[PDB]
Amino acid sequence: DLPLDPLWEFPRDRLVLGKPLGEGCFGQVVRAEAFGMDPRPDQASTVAVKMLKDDKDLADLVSEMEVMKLIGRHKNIINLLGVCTQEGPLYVIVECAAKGNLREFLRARRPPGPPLSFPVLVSCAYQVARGMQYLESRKCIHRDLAARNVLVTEDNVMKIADFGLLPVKWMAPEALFDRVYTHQSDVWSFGILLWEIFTLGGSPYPGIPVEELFSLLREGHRMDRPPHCPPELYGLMRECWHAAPSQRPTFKQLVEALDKVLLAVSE
Amino acid sequence: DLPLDPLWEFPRDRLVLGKPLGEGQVVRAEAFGMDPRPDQASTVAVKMLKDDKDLADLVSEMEVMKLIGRHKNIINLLGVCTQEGPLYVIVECAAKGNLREFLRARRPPGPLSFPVLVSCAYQVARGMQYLESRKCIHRDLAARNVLVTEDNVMKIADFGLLPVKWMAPEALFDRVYTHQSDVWSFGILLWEIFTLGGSPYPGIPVEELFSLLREGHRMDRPPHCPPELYGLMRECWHAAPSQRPTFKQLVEALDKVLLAVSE
Ligand SMILES: COCCNc1cc(NC(=O)c2cn(C(C)C)c3cc(CN4CCN(C)CC4)c(C=O)nc23)ncc1C#N
Ligand SMILES: COCCNc1cc(NC(=O)c2cn(C(C)C)c3cc(CN4CCN(C)CC4)c(C=O)nc23)ncc1C#N
Repeated sequence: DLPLDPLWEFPRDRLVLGKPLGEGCFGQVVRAEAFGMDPRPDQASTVAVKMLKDDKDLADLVSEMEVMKLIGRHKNIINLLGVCTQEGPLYVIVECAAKGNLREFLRARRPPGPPLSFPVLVSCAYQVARGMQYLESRKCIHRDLAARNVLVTEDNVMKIADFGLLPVKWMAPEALFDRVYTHQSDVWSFGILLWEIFTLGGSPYPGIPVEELFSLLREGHRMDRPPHCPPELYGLMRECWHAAPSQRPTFKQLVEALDKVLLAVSE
Repeated sequence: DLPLDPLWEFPRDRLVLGKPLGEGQVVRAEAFGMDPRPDQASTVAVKMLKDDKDLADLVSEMEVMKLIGRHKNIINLLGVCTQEGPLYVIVECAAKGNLREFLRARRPPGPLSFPVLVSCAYQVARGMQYLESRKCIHRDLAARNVLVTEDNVMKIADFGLLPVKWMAPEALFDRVYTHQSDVWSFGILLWEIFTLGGSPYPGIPVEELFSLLREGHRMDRPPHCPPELYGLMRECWHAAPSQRPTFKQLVEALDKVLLAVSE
């Protein structure tokens, strides 16, 4: 069916699929283990596999596979590991995020109230910012950055997912109204994701109905500072929520700002 | 006699000298209106002369500090007094002294957690990266020349201006100092940090050091020090300067260690 890429092709006989994890619009993601991912070739590793689930969905999955090859590897994204393209159905082997998405990770570790110490939360934000800075340098615009689309590994490593491819509460105004997506639009979404982190997985714009959101954004109103959130991190959210994209900080400035915070708490 | 710089001149009537800290000389002091509330007082330090060409040196250092500019992890200039009488050079206060005595005083008898130590190393590396970008070679980087503030902020001192255990070979044998020479010194400073202020090359006479380094031998991994940080020290101690990492690569590497801990 598909061409054989010597840089990525993986032996079908060395990949055994496990239990599915969730159904995605552009396919399906299942657990699996791979024999020989590290070329010891006898040592096994836990991976995830994107595949189809019974069209043009094949073209989209192939498109995502090729984008991942092109974008390259980074610590804070879901990296491609191997592909099976010849002996039947298309498999796209990617890294495993044992702890699921960042949102359910945060909600499940909420104290009974009113593990998730402040440095861990700053670390989460800083890692996503590093990942987004790398994706930007690879000319990648995510268009759907949110805590649900950030995954967590066994070692609390944040990994951005679905970067190689309605949720209006995360969208910048130019994306809400003009349907245009820039890196600065992602920055607005990063501000929302910041708020998600320092609410331990809260729903954005709480209480306010979805219809009032657009007018209240147009009238200069933004979300309030979450409880126990330092003003410096809320200042960062507010900068991400500036109306003009050129006034929002770049992901590079976000990396630096969040690194000063991480260093301030580690001192 | 000294030129009047509107960007830096500070009124004497707002600077009261306190108790000295070490011998030109450096004394504690209090400054009123260092931040333009003008009534608020701040704890500062003042470089001055003792009792010469030492005046020319102190003036030279003052002007170099002006050129290099401000950074979080260096001892920043705050103001100068040059008109009415003796030259004063007002700099930031490092309330906890130098990094070496800071580490030795907090040794357990057998606060200095691993994140704090990595934070110290990372901060010095950021400061050295800035100094390098300002065309500044320190030539005497060591824990004794890193100072600590109330808030545990590392600040490189004496950057605008015999200790062979910190010197790179090209500085030992050719009297040549580059940024990569400082990188070698940073490796020694790393070792100092993760020994909580230990003396380099312990149990070895100074005479044997030069042949030891020529024979490819280096200090051993300090106790409890992770292999990743010792790998960084050893890279800083590569004979060829181009094989040593740059201060930028050191910032990245130490940031990944700081992040791996904080997760
Ligand atoms: C529909 O999927 C949406 C997000 N997509 C993606 C999802 C994901 N994985 C998860 O979310 C996972 C959620 N869990 C549990 C909390 C049920 C997982 C468990 C495993 C495998 N383990 C881990 C630890 N064990 C002790 C046993 C088995 C894996 C695979 O390594 N992945 C997940 N990995 C990569 C991508 C990608 N790309
Ligand atoms: C030339 O560099 C070698 C040493 N020079 C430099 C020395 C230094 N200061 C110290 O080492 C200080 C060591 N201590 C004590 C441990 C005795 C200090 C105390 C103060 C003032 N305080 C602070 C807190 N208090 C409760 C009371 C008074 C200051 C002033 O800021 N500096 C030091 N600050 C900047 C430079 C500089 N430059």
